[PDB]
Amino acid sequence: GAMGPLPPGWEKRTDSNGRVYFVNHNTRITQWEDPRS
Repeated sequence: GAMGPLPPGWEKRTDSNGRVYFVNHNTRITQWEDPRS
């Protein structure tokens, strides 16, 4: 695993319920699709 770190701005975050999402700091967008694919 560990296909690299998140692209400048992204991060692998967890929500209140237990899902893993990807947060973009730049746009402040909460996306669910994995950028490190």
